[PDB]
Amino acid sequence: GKSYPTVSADYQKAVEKAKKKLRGFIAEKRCAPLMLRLAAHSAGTFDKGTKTGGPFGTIKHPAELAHSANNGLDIAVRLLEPLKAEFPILSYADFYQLAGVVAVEVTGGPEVPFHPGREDKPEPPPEGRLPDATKGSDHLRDVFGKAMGLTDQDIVALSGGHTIGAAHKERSGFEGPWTSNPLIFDNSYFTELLSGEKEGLLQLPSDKALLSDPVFRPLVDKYAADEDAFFADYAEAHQKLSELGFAD
Amino acid sequence: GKSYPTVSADYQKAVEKAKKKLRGFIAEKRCAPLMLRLAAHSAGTFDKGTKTGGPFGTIKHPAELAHSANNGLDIAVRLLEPLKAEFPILSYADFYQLAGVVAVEVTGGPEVPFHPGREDKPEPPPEGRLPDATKGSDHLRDVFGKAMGLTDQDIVALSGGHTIGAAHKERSGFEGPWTSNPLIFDNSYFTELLSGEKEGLLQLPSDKALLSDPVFRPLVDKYAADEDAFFADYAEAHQKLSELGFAD
Ligand code: HEM
Ligand code: HEM
Ligand code: NA
Ligand code: NA
Ligand code: NA
Ligand code: NA
Repeated sequence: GKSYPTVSADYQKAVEKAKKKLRGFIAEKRCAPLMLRLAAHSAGTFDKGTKTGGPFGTIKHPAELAHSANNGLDIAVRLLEPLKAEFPILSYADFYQLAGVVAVEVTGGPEVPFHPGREDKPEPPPEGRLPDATKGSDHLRDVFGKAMGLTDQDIVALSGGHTIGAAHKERSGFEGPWTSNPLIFDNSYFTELLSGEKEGLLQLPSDKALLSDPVFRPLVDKYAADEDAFFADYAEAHQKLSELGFAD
Repeated sequence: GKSYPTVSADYQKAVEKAKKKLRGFIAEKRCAPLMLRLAAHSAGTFDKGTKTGGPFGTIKHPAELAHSANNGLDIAVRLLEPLKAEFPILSYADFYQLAGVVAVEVTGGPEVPFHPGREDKPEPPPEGRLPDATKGSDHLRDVFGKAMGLTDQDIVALSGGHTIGAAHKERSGFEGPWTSNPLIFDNSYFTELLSGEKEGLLQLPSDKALLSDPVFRPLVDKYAADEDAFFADYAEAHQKLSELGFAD
């Protein structure tokens, strides 16, 4: 359903150069998971019914960063400012989504297709649209389905983003990594979900909800058994997420 | 002059998966410069006149690792063994060259084209073919030109590989990084060469030789002024290096 806008040759040149610089920066700084979280929280405010929110640069606003669910994302925005300044032609919206795509790539994940042209919008969406870690499948469908317009498959695949990174007791309150290799993008999130609670690894109530839902569970099983299938569905879902409200 | 061999679909699938896994591993382990050094020392033993040496997996042999110029590369080989074992179909030769290509990519450098099909050869080349850091332009031409068959342009561009990493007093004896950002691949090696010896940054006699040679100096100037030109020439040179003796 996408009709991507035209951007100038200079814009495309900046996208390509920024992608390279983001690889080096994100790898060196060890901030891939934080950048993926930034991209997801930027995009995840989209409401399809009103066509409000989504990946339009508003997460840079102190007002949006102050949202409870966005604790710690001010670090991500600050980390990217010097590099963003080297690419003044790029929108913040494109830059943050490119950082999310790069975060997945540098940690060994699939290559998520990227299309430039998001415009920075003036007003942050209302607070409270982002997923709630303490709730289950009904709420996941409310957020990803009813608001964002993504599928049940997308929900499970995107939950696999937790294969990189960790929670922090000072941010959400939850604490620790989902996987034994929090800078490696693979299907281990699903493997860990299936094996039960191993010592030192995190499972949110929202992660656990995937195991007991009739639609989500077969997907968990599939991804645990078949990393290639996970990578394919993940790339599809991440692309859709990164493009909510954009190019239709 | 290259006619690349055919490899099976399964081989190509392993190349693509290994490339991803190498990105994640190399980024996490912070070993990009060591892996680039490994790939360069593997390839740099090629002698065009005899068609001996080159990137054919022999650097994995304890006998080749024992070469003075290869101090510390046993670490690189060890680091890669677990991942290599996940891709039994791949030659070590291809795996090490792919690691070098990935090292450049993850640090923000150009995308160096990669072609599979190098076969692992039984016998390491004689010791003493690798570049000597204490010598100058004549010796650089002996090694890169007379032996490897690379151009003067290739010599200067490849010297820019020192934009990542550092020397170690326990390995070569030289000590410290060439650049202020040793995990970032950019044209800073050349910028530093031109500005003089800044505190805490390394310049080998072989680096300094580039500044006073009539052919090498204009290239240093070009790369210092134009990072895009450096990236283009670097990608060309690295590809050629990685393919010495291979596919003609
Ligand atoms: C499915 C609903 C989701 C819930 C309930 C959820 C919740 C959370 C929570 C509570 C944290 C911990 C924040 C902290 O304390 O630092 C977190 C972190 C993270 N989230 Fe999710 N999230 C969801 C979806 C996503 C999606 C769609 C992505 C991207 C594909 C994503 C990527 C990440 C990453 C990479 C981290 C680690 C951040 C770091 O290491 O600093 N999450 N998420
Ligand atoms: C031009 C002739 C060259 C000379 C004289 C030379 C010499 C050296 C020396 C003495 C070291 C330090 C080893 C140590 O003590 O750890 C080193 C490291 C390194 N070399 Fe070169 N080299 C040359 C060419 C190359 C090429 C062609 C490449 C790849 C394009 C390369 C990539 C590297 C890298 C990335 C390191 C850092 C390794 C680390 O951080 O552990 N070098 N080189
Ligand atoms: Na955004
Ligand atoms: Na992981
Ligand atoms: Na090799
Ligand atoms: Na550097």
